[PDB]
Amino acid sequence: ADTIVAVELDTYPNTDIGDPSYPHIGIDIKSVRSKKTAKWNMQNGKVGTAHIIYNSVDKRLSAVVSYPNADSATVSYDVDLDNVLPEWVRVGLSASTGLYKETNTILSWSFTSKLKSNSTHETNALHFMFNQFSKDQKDLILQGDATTGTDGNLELTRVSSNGSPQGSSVGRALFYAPVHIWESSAVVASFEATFTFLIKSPDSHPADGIAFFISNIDSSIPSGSTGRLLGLFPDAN
Amino acid sequence: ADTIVAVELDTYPNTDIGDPSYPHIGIDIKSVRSKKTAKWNMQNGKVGTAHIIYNSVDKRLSAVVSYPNADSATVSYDVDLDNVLPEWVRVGLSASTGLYKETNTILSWSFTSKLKSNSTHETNALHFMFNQFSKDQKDLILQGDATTGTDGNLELTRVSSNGSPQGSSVGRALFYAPVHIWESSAVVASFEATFTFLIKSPDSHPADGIAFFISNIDSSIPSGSTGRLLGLFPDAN
Ligand SMILES: O=C(NCCO[C@H]1O[C@H](CO)[C@@H](O)[C@H](O)[C@@H]1O)c1ccc(-c2cc(-c3ccc(C(=O)NCCO[C@H]4O[C@H](CO)[C@@H](O)[C@H](O)[C@@H]4O)cc3)cc(-c3ccc(C(=O)NCCO[C@H]4O[C@H](CO)[C@@H](O)[C@H](O)[C@@H]4O)cc3)c2)cc1
Ligand SMILES: [Ca+2]
Ligand SMILES: [Ca+2]
Ligand SMILES: [Mn+2]
Ligand SMILES: [Mn+2]
Repeated sequence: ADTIVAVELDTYPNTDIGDPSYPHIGIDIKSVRSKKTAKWNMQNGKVGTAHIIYNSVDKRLSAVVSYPNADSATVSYDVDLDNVLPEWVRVGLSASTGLYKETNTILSWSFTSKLKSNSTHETNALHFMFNQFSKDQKDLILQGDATTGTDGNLELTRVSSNGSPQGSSVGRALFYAPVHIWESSAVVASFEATFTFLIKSPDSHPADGIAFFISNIDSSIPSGSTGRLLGLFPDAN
Repeated sequence: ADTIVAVELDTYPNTDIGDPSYPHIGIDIKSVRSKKTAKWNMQNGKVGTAHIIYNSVDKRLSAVVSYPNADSATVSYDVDLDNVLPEWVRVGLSASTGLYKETNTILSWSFTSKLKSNSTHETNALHFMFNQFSKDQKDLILQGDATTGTDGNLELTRVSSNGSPQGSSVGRALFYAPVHIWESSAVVASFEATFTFLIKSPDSHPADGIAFFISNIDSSIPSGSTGRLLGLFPDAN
């Protein structure tokens, strides 16, 4: 299977696979069963912001999710991503729906990776910023149901023309270029990701969520990963 | 055939296809016969810097090549790149040798592209920076004789184990991700590229040069484009 590290915005509690009994943000290392979670006071139909940060000095992956004029949710986990990920990865967003559904709409996405060396004292860097997605976005790999260019947005899961989200949907968008995420001859390796999202459930019973993830370059949507597995994992182990 | 826009650092005077008598920097729009040139006091075996700039406000492509403690060479040409290039491109470096030869060593390369909309009043951007090239650089496409890893450098043309450049060589390195170089909904499109290079000829007779180029995404080395064609053009038209 793929190797996945992900930050989940999990809108539906699957208590049979370790979810707490409330919408939560979580850090996922090679399993949908989050190594750490925090309660998330998710706001139906309002624009949210997710910030993800990692640096190789602290070896700590953290995420903050916020809405205007509300308290943040934050979650952190100590992990050395050198022991978890391959040296080269792709970065992406994933979302899914099941019996229950929501818009998984991305309004903007930015990413920065840096390797600062000293032996050869100069830095390698990648930065991308999408504030507008177009109909034929050739620096994105769209998988499953993901589409671009509807009001300049990335729709990770299927939405009908009148704006109704579909059930049993899964879709992902990966940046085209592979990312050099760690190198054992750097003194500082770091990345940050920001996205703004609009999650709207008409039934106000939302599912299943959005994740930022980092994978092996050749990662694809695993068979049967709709619903609780967020288009990231083949099973619930 | 490919669509090419390029800034050439042309070390060899091919006076039959309109080169001047001396090493020159040139702006190439769909032909090796530069639309504009400037004299370049090229220094055998010293590290140089090239800076390339364009914005859609001035519609002016400019370049400056410099060494420590020396007068720059600069060249500009008015051109509307949205009348020349496709919307989506790749960016790269190219070099060649012919009967005469030189090391075509790249020590660093950075690129920034930005599209500023009025729709969102918000911006799409790509930035990469390589200060070190690794043996397996998965965010580069290498074509022809180009290799990475030797002392952390990119060698666009063939060099022997002791640093002797081979003749009749051609090689290119393209950034993996397509770039969105223009869009008619943007109010400003701009790019900049910077690279440092070490061009060394033991015979003290250098050829043929190095170019920064922008092409169609599926561009490859034209057949027979060693020597004066700099790996960019199928002919001297
Ligand atoms: O326009 C000029 N102007 C003057 C000189 O240029 C300078 O001058 C000033 C000071 O010097 C300075 O102020 C300026 O900077 C200025 O630019 C000019 C025009 C042409 C040439 C030139 C011509 C030729 C050439 C050779 C042979 C023919 C030929 O015989 N054609 C066939 C016959 O055609 C005619 O007759 C038939 C039959 O009747 C008819 O059908 C036809 O229609 C015709 O009428 C034509 C022209 C050649 C050169 C030249 C060639 C080669 C080199 C050179 O250095 N080669 C090295 C080897 O190349 C390989 O290695 C290189 C290095 O690695 C690579 O780059 C290559 O790719 C190869 O691999 C140099 C010059 C010039 C000159 C000036
Ligand atoms: Ca869940
Ligand atoms: Ca030439
Ligand atoms: Mn969960
Ligand atoms: Mn020239």
